Amino acid sequence: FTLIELMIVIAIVGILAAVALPAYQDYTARAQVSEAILLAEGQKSAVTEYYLNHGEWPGDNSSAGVATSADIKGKYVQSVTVANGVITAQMASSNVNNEIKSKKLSLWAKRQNGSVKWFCGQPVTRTTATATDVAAANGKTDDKINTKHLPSTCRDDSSAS
Ligand SMILES: *[C@@H]1O[C@H](C)[C@@H](NC(C)=O)[C@H](O)[C@H]1NC(C)=O
Ligand SMILES: *OP(=O)(O)OC[C@H](O)CO
Repeated sequence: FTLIELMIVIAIVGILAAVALPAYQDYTARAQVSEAILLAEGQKSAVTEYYLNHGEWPGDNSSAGVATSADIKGKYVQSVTVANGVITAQMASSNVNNEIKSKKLSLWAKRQNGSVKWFCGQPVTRTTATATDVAAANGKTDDKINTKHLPSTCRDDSSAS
């Protein structure tokens, strides 16, 4: 070899050092959102029990049997709220992935004739406790967890049934 080869390998070392990284933030965000998925799944039993014994979805955390929304918190989850049978888990505002800062995801259920289908994904809103349909939460600001920061199994739409 010669000096040109050594300069070329130095340039290649620089290329490798300054190589672009994949969107590992998305995967870390998925891992952190898994915590809120588990926390929202925790309240599924209470919400389902109230719906079965009363015929209408739990309007608030109070009659769902679950604690206050601020109390249902984890390392990366700041709140898990139940609104008309829809379990919405909100991320933390700091010490979390920047992609999922202060973002929410919903875990709602639809009662079929033979089962109670459970759907997980972007935030949804049920108007009344007796309503059998859900709709997207609101535009407002970016409170929706991006679908790339959610598991592929947790990307259900508001129209899913
Ligand atoms: C529990 O959620 C119910 C949906 C609600 N009923 C109505 C008609 O709003 C009820 O008031 C709640 N109970 C408590 C103790 O908050
Ligand atoms: O009522 P909830 O437990 O959803 O908490 C309200 C507060 O503004 C942050 O969640």
